[PDB]
Amino acid sequence: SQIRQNYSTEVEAAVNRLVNLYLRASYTYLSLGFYFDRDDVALEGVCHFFRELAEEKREGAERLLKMQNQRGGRALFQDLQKPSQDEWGTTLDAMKAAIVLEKSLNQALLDLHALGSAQADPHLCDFLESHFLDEEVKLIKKMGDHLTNIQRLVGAGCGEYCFERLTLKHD
Amino acid sequence: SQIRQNYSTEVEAAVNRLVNLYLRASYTYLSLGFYFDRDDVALEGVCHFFRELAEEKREGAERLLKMQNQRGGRALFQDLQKPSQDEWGTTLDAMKAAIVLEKSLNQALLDLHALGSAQADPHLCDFLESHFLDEEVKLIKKMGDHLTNIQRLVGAGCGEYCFERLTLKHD
Amino acid sequence: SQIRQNYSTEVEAAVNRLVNLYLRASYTYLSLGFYFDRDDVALEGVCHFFRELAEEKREGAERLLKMQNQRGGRALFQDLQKPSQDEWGTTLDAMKAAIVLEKSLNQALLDLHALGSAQADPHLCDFLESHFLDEEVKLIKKMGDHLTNIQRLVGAGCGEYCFERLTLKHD
Amino acid sequence: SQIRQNYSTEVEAAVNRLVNLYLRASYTYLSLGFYFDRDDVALEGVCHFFRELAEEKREGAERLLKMQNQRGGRALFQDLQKPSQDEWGTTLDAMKAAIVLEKSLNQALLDLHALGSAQADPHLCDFLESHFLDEEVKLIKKMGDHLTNIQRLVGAGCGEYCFERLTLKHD
Amino acid sequence: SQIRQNYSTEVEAAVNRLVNLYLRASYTYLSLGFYFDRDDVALEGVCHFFRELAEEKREGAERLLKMQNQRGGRALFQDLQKPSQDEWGTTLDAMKAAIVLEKSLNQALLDLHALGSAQADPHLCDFLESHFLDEEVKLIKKMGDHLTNIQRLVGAGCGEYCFERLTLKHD
Ligand SMILES: [Cl-]
Ligand SMILES: [Cl-]
Ligand SMILES: [Cl-]
Ligand SMILES: [Cl-]
Ligand SMILES: [Cl-]
Repeated sequence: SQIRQNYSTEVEAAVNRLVNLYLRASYTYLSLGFYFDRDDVALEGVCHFFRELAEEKREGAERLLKMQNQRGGRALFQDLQKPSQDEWGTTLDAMKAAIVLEKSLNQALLDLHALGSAQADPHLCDFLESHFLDEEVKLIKKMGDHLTNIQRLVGAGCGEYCFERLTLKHD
Repeated sequence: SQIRQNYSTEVEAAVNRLVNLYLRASYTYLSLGFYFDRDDVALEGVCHFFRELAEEKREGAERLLKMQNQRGGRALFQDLQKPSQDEWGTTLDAMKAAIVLEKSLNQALLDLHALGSAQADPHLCDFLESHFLDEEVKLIKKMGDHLTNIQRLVGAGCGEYCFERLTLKHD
Repeated sequence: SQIRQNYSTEVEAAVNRLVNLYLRASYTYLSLGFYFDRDDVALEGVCHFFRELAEEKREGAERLLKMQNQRGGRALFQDLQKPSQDEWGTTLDAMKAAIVLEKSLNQALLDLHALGSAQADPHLCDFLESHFLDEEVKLIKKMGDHLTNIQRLVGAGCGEYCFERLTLKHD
Repeated sequence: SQIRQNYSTEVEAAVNRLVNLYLRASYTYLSLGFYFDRDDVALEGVCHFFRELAEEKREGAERLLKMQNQRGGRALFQDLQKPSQDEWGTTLDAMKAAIVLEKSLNQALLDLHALGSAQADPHLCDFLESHFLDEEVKLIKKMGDHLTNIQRLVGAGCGEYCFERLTLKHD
Repeated sequence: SQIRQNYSTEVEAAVNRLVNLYLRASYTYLSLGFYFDRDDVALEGVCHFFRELAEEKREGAERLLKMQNQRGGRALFQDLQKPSQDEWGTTLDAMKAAIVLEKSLNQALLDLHALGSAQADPHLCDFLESHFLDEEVKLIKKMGDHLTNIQRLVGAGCGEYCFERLTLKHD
């Protein structure tokens, strides 16, 4: 206001839309987590994996909102749509839906970076580089690793997984 | 006697019957535990799960007996029937019998709560709320989680369980 | 006022009356305690037992007054009548008067609980369940235990008491 | 089964009967303990003495059941009869009933030892020698010491007890 | 010699034969252990299980030899036959051979106990009771537990084992 400098209306609006997308993603992971806590599903480590991602996505939204105020833009909140499913199937189904969700967030980050670069907004571009882009690359790599392991188990694959788990040193 | 106040004969008798039910349940879990210690059954974690429940059910009976004396009622003991089976089958069979047993205890708790509420006995009602009702809900949820996991193993289910156990973080 | 919600005028008034009853009980225990400190009575453990109950009853009144303000009611104080006796007799006499007093408090608590339940005031009902009803049951049980022991001493009773005290392990 | 060696059917059955006797004794001590917790009885050290014996007798039953499985026999549970009394009288009455109960357990242990010796089962005989026979001799000696002291108090006896308790060094 | 008392020539000779049997058993477990260390067998936990039993059997022989000298008998050593097999098959085969071996040791212990009892040699009988008979019962029970678990794995059995291992608390 008194502080705003080199901060376009286009970036301000796109940051508000990205907050909605991150809060939507948090809501989707809340739903995924409670589905795996059902007594007829009962996969605690899958519950915990998704409930932690709910926290991460809400914290990403909060960092964007902090940045919006640091730049002198104004936070505007919209309705948050419910998640796409009420029940999430198997661990494989859920992990495939999570990779699709993370791809969509990553594309929105890349699109906002491109808008910042077009607007000659290096603070915005560095903010996304430093706090979001590598977090998404690392998370998508982990989900792809998980998908391969789940697929080799729900199809000699059982054997190779167990050897790697129970004989070889790993984190 | 000198102390009894707002404590109906109906509640006193129903507490003595519930002590018998809890001691019966303890006896049933003692039997379940030693069956899984047989050399031809030999599932130590299943033995330990049921022997711990024997302890919990006897401690529930002792808390009811303490409360009976705190209210000025008189403990009356009856014969304790032996458990329904001498041999308990598979872990799945045993877990299904345990859920049936816990449902029966929970219904007896709910029936005693309803009698206390009809008798306008808020101490009795709070005693059951505070020390029994949530213990039963949590235990039945755990047994239902176990049942789902055993069923997915003794039927891609083997795979999904092992992934959750050996890759994902859990308690 | 700005905060009051689901808090009936009937409960508000009954809480003010119960504060008077608890402060009256505190006054009665103050008197009991100083009577047992007289040089011609001189039972220090009896003095200390009643002076501690004076503190407990004043703290009960203060918790009710805190709750009255938490709900948006208004504390109203009335005159406090002096205790029923100036001299309290023997330890047996005093313990019998204390059980009568505690019965009267317990009945007033049960009556207020019944009014809260009729008014559909679950906060009030839980407040009494959580902070008062079991405190009274435990205290009345202790006083009844003491009465039995005093009676077996001021009447083979002397023998059985001393054996339990001096040979057997107790708190 | 796969493990059973030198373990007669006669010993197996007699061990199951002795488990019933020990669980019956535990039940009797549970009843004794809660009777001395009544507000009209109110002898805490007597309550604690019997509640500890309930624990000891159930632990004896559990050690027999463990041994039954170590030898390849099969645990078989029967109905547990209620204790012989609902009310237990004075401390003297209760201690006399406890000595009768312990004599009956000791005789059953001695009878099982004799059967093991006749069957040339030295593991069984040593098991009873090492874990049961001296526990019973020591407990019966303690109960006899208590009986003499209670008798000298509920009959110069009061004097001699108090001197021993209050002047002379003892555990 | 100067010390020998109540120690029959029959017991002395039978102790020397039992030393040979224990050293033979140690040799058999040495062979079992190195077979499971072969690169074409490669079951480290099975190797370690049998190499520890080699140590236990040699220590049993040494305790018998110490006792022979404590009683004034004279240790006499004989040739030690090689183990019955050069290759030991699967873990199941090996565990079945180990139970047969332990049964044979247990029978030799029971036969020596019977000879000591016939010779009225209570030191010998207690020595075997205290240091050997329960060690054998516990080891045979463990081997029977292992056999049942191996059989349920090399035949829903895979499932029940994994649940007990990976969900339930065990030592
Ligand atoms: Cl929607
Ligand atoms: Cl029955
Ligand atoms: Cl007055
Ligand atoms: Cl009976
Ligand atoms: Cl040979």
